[PDB]
Amino acid sequence: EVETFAFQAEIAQLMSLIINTFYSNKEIFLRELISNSSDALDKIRYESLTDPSKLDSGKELHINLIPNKQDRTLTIVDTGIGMTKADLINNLGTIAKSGTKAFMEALQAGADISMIGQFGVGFYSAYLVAEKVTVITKHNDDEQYAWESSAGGSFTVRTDTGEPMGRGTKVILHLKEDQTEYLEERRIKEIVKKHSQFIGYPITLFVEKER
Ligand SMILES: CCc1c(O)cc(O)c(C(=O)c2ccc(OCCN3CCOCC3)c(OC)c2)c1CC(=O)N(CCOC)CCOC
Repeated sequence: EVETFAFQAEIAQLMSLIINTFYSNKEIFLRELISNSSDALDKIRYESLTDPSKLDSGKELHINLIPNKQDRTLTIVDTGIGMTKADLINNLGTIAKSGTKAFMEALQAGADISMIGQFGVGFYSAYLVAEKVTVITKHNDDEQYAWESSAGGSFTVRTDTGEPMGRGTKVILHLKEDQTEYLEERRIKEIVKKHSQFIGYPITLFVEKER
């Protein structure tokens, strides 16, 4: 019931670089995940133009940011197009991406890690701040799946039994011990304002009552 997959070698190499390189500007992970959510929302909106029943799984197009200081998790959920199981396996770890090698070669030539999203691999910037990432996703054409990886060269995929999501993708960042600033309301607001000011979907930052 839990399938384990190896990352393609260049993706494993990229994840190691992101994990081991000294780089203080870690807040760009949030811009990259919000960007991915925006792209997925653009896609379901586009498909709904010619087939409105594709919104039968939910008409609201939005992005929610949910910090949990108890679990030490930051969750990003969107109601975009979501991913099939094949989407997860093909595009979240087993296949090359010409952008993966291009990015590592650009880094070799002096580029900055913050350029990662130009190479189509911005998701992996999550590993700047997370020791483990869980991705829960639901596409209209498939069931709900959970992808998960703590790097180390492998990821798992399983059918997900948790709260049904309707449609979309939820990224759960299990934060590293020294990266808990990204659970603070003021810090998240600062990052969204700086980097995601023009995203064309409502971004709601959930709050927590103190301890
Ligand atoms: C976990 C990262 C993430 C996220 O944080 C929030 C999200 O909502 C989703 C999505 O569900 C999503 C679904 C479809 C998308 O676009 C389909 C068409 N395009 C055409 C060009 O070529 C690619 C597909 C898409 O665009 C960003 C995102 C994802 C997944 C994701 O970003 N992926 C890109 C690769 O990451 C390394 C995986 C996409 O597999 C389909």
